[PDB]
Amino acid sequence: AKEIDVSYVKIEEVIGAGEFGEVCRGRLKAPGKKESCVAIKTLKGGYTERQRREFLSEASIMGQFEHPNIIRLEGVVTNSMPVMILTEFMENGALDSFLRLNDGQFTVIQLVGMLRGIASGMRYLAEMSYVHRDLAARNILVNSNLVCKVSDFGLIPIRWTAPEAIAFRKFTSASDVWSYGIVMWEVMSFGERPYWDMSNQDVINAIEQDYRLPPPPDCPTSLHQLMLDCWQKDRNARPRFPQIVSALDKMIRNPASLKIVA
Ligand SMILES: Cc1ccc(C(=O)Nc2cccc(C(F)(F)F)c2)cc1Nc1nc(-c2cccnc2)nc2nn(C)cc12
Repeated sequence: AKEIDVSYVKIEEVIGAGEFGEVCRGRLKAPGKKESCVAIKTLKGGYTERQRREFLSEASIMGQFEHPNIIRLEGVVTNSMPVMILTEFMENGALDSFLRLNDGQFTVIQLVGMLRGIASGMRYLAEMSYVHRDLAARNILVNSNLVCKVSDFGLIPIRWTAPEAIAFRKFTSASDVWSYGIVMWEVMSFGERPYWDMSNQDVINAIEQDYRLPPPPDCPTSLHQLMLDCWQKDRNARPRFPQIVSALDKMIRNPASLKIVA
Protein backbone atom coordinates (compact mmCIF):
# COMPACT_ATOMS: atom_id res chain seq x y z
CA ALA A 1 0.00 0.00 0.00
CA LYS A 2 1.25 3.43 -1.04
CA GLU A 3 2.11 5.71 1.88
CA ILE A 4 0.31 9.05 1.55
CA ASP A 5 1.66 12.12 3.29
CA VAL A 6 -1.02 13.48 5.62
CA SER A 7 -0.41 17.01 4.34
CA TYR A 8 -2.14 15.92 1.11
CA VAL A 9 -5.31 14.80 2.95
CA LYS A 10 -8.28 16.86 4.13
CA ILE A 11 -11.32 15.50 5.97
CA GLU A 12 -14.62 17.10 4.97
CA GLU A 13 -17.44 15.13 6.64
CA VAL A 14 -17.93 12.08 8.85
CA ILE A 15 -20.24 9.71 6.97
CA GLY A 16 -20.10 6.62 9.19
CA ALA A 17 -18.52 4.73 12.07
CA GLY A 18 -16.34 1.65 11.72
CA GLU A 19 -15.16 -0.85 14.31
CA PHE A 20 -12.01 1.16 15.08
CA GLY A 21 -13.06 4.73 14.28
CA GLU A 22 -14.78 6.84 11.64
CA VAL A 23 -15.56 6.74 7.95
CA CYS A 24 -15.21 10.11 6.25
CA ARG A 25 -15.40 11.86 2.92
CA GLY A 26 -12.32 13.88 2.11
CA ARG A 27 -9.96 15.27 -0.50
CA LEU A 28 -6.56 14.06 -1.69
CA LYS A 29 -4.24 16.60 -3.34
CA ALA A 30 -0.82 15.07 -4.10
CA PRO A 31 2.00 17.21 -5.57
CA GLY A 32 1.84 16.16 -9.22
CA LYS A 33 -1.78 15.10 -9.64
CA LYS A 34 -5.17 16.79 -9.58
CA GLU A 35 -7.26 16.84 -6.41
CA SER A 36 -9.73 13.97 -6.01
CA CYS A 37 -12.44 13.01 -3.57
CA VAL A 38 -11.65 10.08 -1.31
CA ALA A 39 -13.37 7.93 1.26
CA ILE A 40 -11.34 7.53 4.45
CA LYS A 41 -11.38 4.99 7.25
CA THR A 42 -9.75 6.36 10.39
CA LEU A 43 -8.13 4.84 13.47
CA LYS A 44 -7.00 7.31 16.13
CA GLY A 45 -6.55 7.79 19.85
CA GLY A 46 -5.42 5.12 22.27
CA TYR A 47 -5.56 1.99 20.16
CA THR A 48 -3.27 -0.88 21.05
CA GLU A 49 -0.39 -1.67 18.73
CA ARG A 50 -2.38 -4.73 17.81
CA GLN A 51 -5.51 -2.92 16.77
CA ARG A 52 -3.40 -0.68 14.51
CA ARG A 53 -2.12 -3.89 12.90
CA GLU A 54 -5.52 -5.41 12.50
CA PHE A 55 -6.71 -2.08 11.09
CA LEU A 56 -3.85 -1.93 8.59
CA SER A 57 -4.24 -5.60 7.58
CA GLU A 58 -7.35 -4.52 5.65
CA ALA A 59 -5.22 -2.25 3.46
CA SER A 60 -2.74 -5.08 2.82
CA ILE A 61 -5.62 -7.27 1.62
CA MET A 62 -7.19 -4.53 -0.51
CA GLY A 63 -3.85 -3.59 -2.04
CA GLN A 64 -3.74 -6.95 -3.84
CA PHE A 65 -6.83 -6.08 -5.89
CA GLU A 66 -6.58 -4.15 -9.17
CA HIS A 67 -9.75 -4.55 -11.24
CA PRO A 68 -12.29 -2.07 -12.64
CA ASN A 69 -15.10 -3.63 -10.57
CA ILE A 70 -13.20 -3.78 -7.26
CA ILE A 71 -12.90 -0.67 -5.10
CA ARG A 72 -9.48 0.92 -5.53
CA LEU A 73 -7.21 1.56 -2.56
CA GLU A 74 -5.55 4.97 -2.87
CA GLY A 75 -3.13 4.34 -0.02
CA VAL A 76 -2.61 4.62 3.71
CA VAL A 77 -1.48 7.20 6.24
CA THR A 78 0.74 5.41 8.79
CA ASN A 79 3.59 7.80 9.66
CA SER A 80 1.18 10.07 11.58
CA MET A 81 -1.97 9.94 13.70
CA PRO A 82 -4.80 9.33 12.81
CA VAL A 83 -3.96 6.22 10.86
CA MET A 84 -6.03 6.17 7.68
CA ILE A 85 -7.06 3.99 4.75
CA LEU A 86 -8.08 5.93 1.63
CA THR A 87 -10.09 4.70 -1.35
CA GLU A 88 -11.66 6.38 -4.31
CA PHE A 89 -15.02 8.00 -3.64
CA MET A 90 -18.05 6.85 -5.63
CA GLU A 91 -20.54 9.54 -6.56
CA ASN A 92 -23.68 7.39 -6.32
CA GLY A 93 -22.78 5.61 -3.06
CA ALA A 94 -24.06 2.14 -2.21
CA LEU A 95 -25.96 0.22 -4.86
CA ASP A 96 -29.01 -0.74 -2.78
CA SER A 97 -29.86 2.81 -1.71
CA PHE A 98 -28.99 4.15 -5.18
CA LEU A 99 -31.49 1.80 -6.80
CA ARG A 100 -34.18 2.53 -4.20
CA LEU A 101 -33.84 6.27 -4.80
CA ASN A 102 -33.98 5.67 -8.57
CA ASP A 103 -36.66 2.97 -8.52
CA GLY A 104 -37.68 1.98 -12.03
CA GLN A 105 -35.36 4.52 -13.66
CA PHE A 106 -32.91 2.05 -15.22
CA THR A 107 -33.54 -0.22 -18.18
CA VAL A 108 -33.02 -3.97 -18.06
CA ILE A 109 -29.88 -3.62 -20.17
CA GLN A 110 -28.47 -1.04 -17.72
CA LEU A 111 -29.21 -3.32 -14.76
CA VAL A 112 -27.60 -6.24 -16.60
CA GLY A 113 -24.52 -4.08 -17.16
CA MET A 114 -24.29 -3.45 -13.41
CA LEU A 115 -24.72 -7.17 -12.74
CA ARG A 116 -22.04 -8.02 -15.29
CA GLY A 117 -19.60 -5.61 -13.67
CA ILE A 118 -20.24 -7.10 -10.24
CA ALA A 119 -19.81 -10.61 -11.61
CA SER A 120 -16.52 -9.62 -13.27
CA GLY A 121 -15.20 -8.21 -10.00
CA MET A 122 -16.23 -11.42 -8.23
CA ARG A 123 -14.63 -13.55 -10.94
CA TYR A 124 -11.40 -11.66 -10.28
CA LEU A 125 -11.63 -12.21 -6.52
CA ALA A 126 -12.44 -15.89 -6.97
CA GLU A 127 -9.54 -16.29 -9.39
CA MET A 128 -7.11 -15.14 -6.71
CA SER A 129 -8.81 -17.39 -4.12
CA TYR A 130 -10.33 -14.49 -2.17
CA VAL A 131 -13.70 -15.38 -0.64
CA HIS A 132 -15.70 -12.22 0.05
CA ARG A 133 -18.17 -13.70 2.61
CA ASP A 134 -20.47 -10.67 2.65
CA LEU A 135 -21.43 -9.94 -0.94
CA ALA A 136 -24.59 -7.79 -0.89
CA ALA A 137 -25.87 -4.73 -2.75
CA ARG A 138 -25.03 -2.58 0.32
CA ASN A 139 -21.36 -3.55 -0.21
CA ILE A 140 -21.26 -2.37 -3.85
CA LEU A 141 -20.43 1.23 -4.72
CA VAL A 142 -21.63 2.97 -7.88
CA ASN A 143 -19.72 5.69 -9.69
CA SER A 144 -21.12 8.50 -11.84
CA ASN A 145 -20.98 6.26 -14.94
CA LEU A 146 -22.95 3.46 -13.19
CA VAL A 147 -19.80 1.31 -12.84
CA CYS A 148 -20.26 -1.00 -9.86
CA LYS A 149 -17.31 -1.76 -7.59
CA VAL A 150 -17.32 -4.58 -5.05
CA SER A 151 -16.34 -3.35 -1.58
CA ASP A 152 -16.64 -4.63 1.98
CA PHE A 153 -17.90 -2.27 4.69
CA GLY A 154 -17.90 -4.82 7.50
CA LEU A 155 -20.81 -5.25 9.88
CA ILE A 156 -26.20 -10.63 10.72
CA PRO A 157 -26.19 -11.20 6.93
CA ILE A 158 -28.19 -14.46 7.08
CA ARG A 159 -30.33 -13.60 4.08
CA TRP A 160 -27.36 -13.17 1.70
CA THR A 161 -25.53 -16.27 2.96
CA ALA A 162 -25.52 -19.75 1.47
CA PRO A 163 -27.06 -22.46 3.68
CA GLU A 164 -23.78 -24.35 4.14
CA ALA A 165 -22.06 -21.14 5.23
CA ILE A 166 -24.82 -20.46 7.76
CA ALA A 167 -24.80 -23.99 9.16
CA PHE A 168 -21.13 -25.00 9.05
CA ARG A 169 -19.27 -21.79 8.23
CA LYS A 170 -18.18 -23.31 4.91
CA PHE A 171 -17.38 -20.06 3.08
CA THR A 172 -16.15 -20.58 -0.49
CA SER A 173 -16.43 -18.86 -3.85
CA ALA A 174 -19.50 -21.08 -4.34
CA SER A 175 -21.13 -19.53 -1.28
CA ASP A 176 -20.22 -16.14 -2.76
CA VAL A 177 -22.16 -17.24 -5.85
CA TRP A 178 -25.24 -17.78 -3.69
CA SER A 179 -24.79 -14.23 -2.40
CA TYR A 180 -24.36 -13.00 -5.96
CA GLY A 181 -27.75 -14.48 -6.82
CA ILE A 182 -29.24 -12.46 -3.96
CA VAL A 183 -27.50 -9.35 -5.33
CA MET A 184 -29.09 -10.08 -8.73
CA TRP A 185 -32.50 -10.10 -7.06
CA GLU A 186 -31.74 -6.89 -5.15
CA VAL A 187 -30.74 -5.20 -8.42
CA MET A 188 -33.72 -6.36 -10.47
CA SER A 189 -36.03 -5.37 -7.58
CA PHE A 190 -34.48 -1.87 -7.35
CA GLY A 191 -33.22 -2.47 -3.83
CA GLU A 192 -35.97 -4.45 -2.15
CA ARG A 193 -34.82 -6.28 0.96
CA PRO A 194 -34.21 -9.97 0.20
CA TYR A 195 -37.18 -11.93 1.58
CA TRP A 196 -38.98 -8.69 2.52
CA ASP A 197 -39.58 -8.43 6.28
CA MET A 198 -39.34 -12.17 6.92
CA SER A 199 -37.30 -12.77 10.04
CA ASN A 200 -33.95 -14.52 9.76
CA GLN A 201 -35.57 -17.69 11.07
CA ASP A 202 -38.36 -17.32 8.49
CA VAL A 203 -35.68 -17.07 5.77
CA ILE A 204 -33.85 -20.23 6.86
CA ASN A 205 -37.22 -21.99 7.05
CA ALA A 206 -38.19 -20.85 3.54
CA ILE A 207 -34.90 -22.02 2.03
CA GLU A 208 -35.36 -25.38 3.77
CA GLN A 209 -38.79 -25.65 2.10
CA ASP A 210 -36.91 -25.26 -1.24
CA TYR A 211 -38.58 -21.89 -1.74
CA ARG A 212 -36.59 -19.33 -3.72
CA LEU A 213 -37.24 -15.65 -4.28
CA PRO A 214 -39.53 -14.96 -7.27
CA PRO A 215 -38.80 -12.93 -10.41
CA PRO A 216 -39.05 -9.24 -9.55
CA PRO A 217 -41.50 -7.17 -11.61
CA ASP A 218 -40.34 -6.85 -15.24
CA CYS A 219 -37.39 -9.18 -14.64
CA PRO A 220 -36.50 -11.31 -17.69
CA THR A 221 -37.09 -14.99 -17.08
CA SER A 222 -33.52 -15.78 -18.14
CA LEU A 223 -32.11 -13.54 -15.39
CA HIS A 224 -34.33 -15.16 -12.79
CA GLN A 225 -33.24 -18.60 -14.00
CA LEU A 226 -29.63 -17.53 -13.44
CA MET A 227 -30.63 -16.53 -9.90
CA LEU A 228 -32.11 -20.00 -9.35
CA ASP A 229 -28.86 -21.53 -10.61
CA CYS A 230 -26.92 -19.53 -8.01
CA TRP A 231 -29.30 -20.73 -5.26
CA GLN A 232 -28.87 -24.47 -5.61
CA LYS A 233 -28.53 -26.20 -2.25
CA ASP A 234 -25.70 -28.32 -3.70
CA ARG A 235 -22.84 -25.79 -3.80
CA ASN A 236 -21.05 -27.86 -6.47
CA ALA A 237 -23.97 -27.39 -8.90
CA ARG A 238 -23.92 -23.59 -8.73
CA PRO A 239 -22.33 -21.84 -11.72
CA ARG A 240 -18.87 -20.45 -11.08
CA PHE A 241 -18.22 -16.77 -11.65
CA PRO A 242 -16.75 -17.21 -15.18
CA GLN A 243 -19.92 -19.09 -16.12
CA ILE A 244 -22.03 -16.27 -14.69
CA VAL A 245 -20.11 -13.66 -16.69
CA SER A 246 -20.51 -15.79 -19.84
CA ALA A 247 -24.26 -16.12 -19.23
CA LEU A 248 -24.69 -12.38 -18.81
CA ASP A 249 -22.59 -11.68 -21.90
CA LYS A 250 -24.91 -13.89 -23.94
CA MET A 251 -27.95 -11.88 -22.80
CA ILE A 252 -26.15 -8.64 -23.69
CA ARG A 253 -25.37 -10.06 -27.11
CA ASN A 254 -28.89 -11.27 -27.62
CA PRO A 255 -31.08 -8.64 -26.03
CA ALA A 256 -34.28 -10.01 -27.46
CA SER A 257 -33.85 -12.84 -25.01
CA LEU A 258 -34.32 -10.25 -22.23
CA LYS A 259 -37.83 -9.48 -23.50
CA ILE A 260 -39.27 -12.80 -22.26
CA VAL A 261 -40.85 -12.02 -18.87
CA ALA A 262 -43.23 -13.97 -16.64
C1 LIG B 1 -12.28 3.67 3.06
C2 LIG B 1 -12.49 2.30 2.70
C3 LIG B 1 -11.71 1.27 3.25
C4 LIG B 1 -11.93 -0.08 2.90
C5 LIG B 1 -12.94 -0.42 1.99
C6 LIG B 1 -13.20 -1.74 1.56
O1 LIG B 1 -14.13 -1.93 0.77
N1 LIG B 1 -12.32 -2.71 1.95
C7 LIG B 1 -12.37 -4.01 1.52
C8 LIG B 1 -11.91 -4.98 2.40
C9 LIG B 1 -11.90 -6.33 2.02
C10 LIG B 1 -12.33 -6.70 0.75
C11 LIG B 1 -12.77 -5.77 -0.19
C12 LIG B 1 -13.23 -6.15 -1.50
F1 LIG B 1 -12.85 -7.36 -1.73
F2 LIG B 1 -12.78 -5.41 -2.24
F3 LIG B 1 -14.35 -6.07 -1.46
C13 LIG B 1 -12.78 -4.41 0.22
C14 LIG B 1 -13.71 0.61 1.45
C15 LIG B 1 -13.50 1.94 1.80
N2 LIG B 1 -14.23 2.94 1.27
C16 LIG B 1 -15.48 3.28 1.66
N3 LIG B 1 -16.16 4.09 0.85
C17 LIG B 1 -17.40 4.49 1.15
C18 LIG B 1 -18.08 5.33 0.28
C19 LIG B 1 -19.36 5.79 0.61
C20 LIG B 1 -20.02 6.63 -0.30
C21 LIG B 1 -19.43 6.96 -1.51
N4 LIG B 1 -18.15 6.50 -1.84
C22 LIG B 1 -17.50 5.66 -0.94
N5 LIG B 1 -17.97 4.06 2.27
C23 LIG B 1 -17.30 3.23 3.09
N6 LIG B 1 -17.65 2.68 4.24
N7 LIG B 1 -16.72 1.97 4.65
C24 LIG B 1 -16.76 1.20 5.91
C25 LIG B 1 -15.70 2.03 3.79
C26 LIG B 1 -16.06 2.83 2.79
